[PDB]
Amino acid sequence: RGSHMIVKNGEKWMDRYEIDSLIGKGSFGQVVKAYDRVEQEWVAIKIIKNKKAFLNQAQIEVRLLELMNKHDTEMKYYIVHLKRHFMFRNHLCLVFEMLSYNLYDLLRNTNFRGVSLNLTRKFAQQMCTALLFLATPELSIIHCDLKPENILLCNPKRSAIKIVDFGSSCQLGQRIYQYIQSRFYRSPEVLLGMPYDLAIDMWSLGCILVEMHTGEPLFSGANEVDQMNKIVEVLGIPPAHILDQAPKARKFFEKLPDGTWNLKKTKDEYKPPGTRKLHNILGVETGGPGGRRAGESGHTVADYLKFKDLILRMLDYDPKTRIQPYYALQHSFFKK
Ligand SMILES: Cc1nc2ccc(-c3cc(N)nc(N)c3)nc2n1CCOc1ccccn1
Repeated sequence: RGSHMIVKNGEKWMDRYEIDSLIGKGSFGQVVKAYDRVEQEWVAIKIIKNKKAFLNQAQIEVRLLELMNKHDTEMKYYIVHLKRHFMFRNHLCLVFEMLSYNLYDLLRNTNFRGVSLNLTRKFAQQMCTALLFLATPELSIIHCDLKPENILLCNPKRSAIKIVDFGSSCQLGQRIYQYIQSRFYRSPEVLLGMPYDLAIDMWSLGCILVEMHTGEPLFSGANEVDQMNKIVEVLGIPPAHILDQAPKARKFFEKLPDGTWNLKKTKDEYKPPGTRKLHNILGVETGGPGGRRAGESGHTVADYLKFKDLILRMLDYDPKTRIQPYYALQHSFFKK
């Protein structure tokens, strides 16, 4: 009764898994911490709900994780490792390496004042390497759900991170789900109902990295129209050649007689298009977010200008010219 598996702390599965406790949850089902008695090690077991839509999503996840594990490259280690999968009490069970807390928990630890530019840079470099791996031709995987909750520290003391949750993922050219990406991290092409490729993940990364340094979401929309309005506050009206091709352009925008585009007024205010400058959100010249980094080492105007320049390349409206992972890794923000 119910789609979830019932789990009692202390119980043992197939004389092997000491279900320690419950460490996670989602629309997919539950994640449990269990000791693998046979392998003398902690594992995270993702227990998929007994519902066809979530079972179908998890079989795509198993297939893409096994595709990735076939690759001889050190880059694959920014992706969470699937150890095994089996059916148990009519639930699909995915056994993962045990990781530490997600990047939202890390922000909550700072009272949402943000982590340092130095740590932000370390997360940025690993995430760009993970996106480079996903962009390998034979993979061409779109994650489609990048958010701080889906980026996990390997260890609570170190900077090493891994991407989890390929449940909403697809490969280049697929259209499977009605709505994709977590709203705050959703690319303009997805809001506009346009075709989407690996560039949507780069957009999400841009939003994530600003949130990690400032402590608060760059674009916190309560709905799709509010999301697009928040993006326009910072980046201005999207290019006419994009909006001219966009199925949902008229959800947000209106074409003038002279051929130019403006915001549709809401059925009711926002800052004028492009007036909420990322320069001021980052506090490039005013001591960083809320002035809290003033004088601190690793928070110079020069460091901030490189960060801002890389972020604005990740948040390019045009998915064709948006910076790609290979080029992102060559940016002066990452220079030793
Ligand atoms: C502590 C820990 N280790 C994990 C290893 C893997 C996974 C894991 C792996 C895959 N493919 N999808 C999910 N959804 C979680 N989740 C782990 N968690 C804690 C739980 O985090 C989260 C994060 C996001 C959503 C739910 N729960």
